[PDB]
Amino acid sequence: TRQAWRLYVGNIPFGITEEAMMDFFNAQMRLGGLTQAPGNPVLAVQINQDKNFAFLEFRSVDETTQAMAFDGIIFQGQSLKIRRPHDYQPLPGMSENPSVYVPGVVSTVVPDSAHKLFIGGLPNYLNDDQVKELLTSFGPLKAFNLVKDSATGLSKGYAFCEYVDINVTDQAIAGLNGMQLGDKKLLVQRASVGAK
Ligand code: NA
Ligand code: NA
Repeated sequence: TRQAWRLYVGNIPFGITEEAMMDFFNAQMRLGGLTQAPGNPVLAVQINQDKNFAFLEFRSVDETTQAMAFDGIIFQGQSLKIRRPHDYQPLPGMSENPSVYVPGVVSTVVPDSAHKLFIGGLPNYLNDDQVKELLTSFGPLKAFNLVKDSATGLSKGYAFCEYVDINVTDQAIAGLNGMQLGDKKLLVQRASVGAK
């Protein structure tokens, strides 16, 4: 099954070409020490421009798995969402999880948990990178996602995150909750408090 050689990439920059995406991933894999031989690990990229996602095709199962470590990497201001194809199943005795860490890359997977934060009231002109930088001021992030409209790509003005250090959570709340920005006022609280 070809699905062990392919990844979904969501939240791609508008107007990006398949070649630009391929060059980005091939370079990052090499610069990060993930590539396992001479030559390019990514063989092809198929972009769905209207739906805002791509699929990457890799030359090996192992390099496909390692590339999962790039989930959340910023590309032209956007956090790339890297995921397995929905019809992927690991073969027995194979780990589906990457074994290398990429410095500075913050996962987009923010599970509901004790210290998961909601940040509402963000100006909609801030991209994923700038909201991430706002939050990183308080301490390193374990995970982060800025919510966007799936049809237009515009920020919906709220995000979720998890700090590496659970104790930074209350520091970010103290520094950001109630902050006024024009007509908006930030609400920063554990996401469990106001989850619908
Ligand atoms: Na879309
Ligand atoms: Na988007």
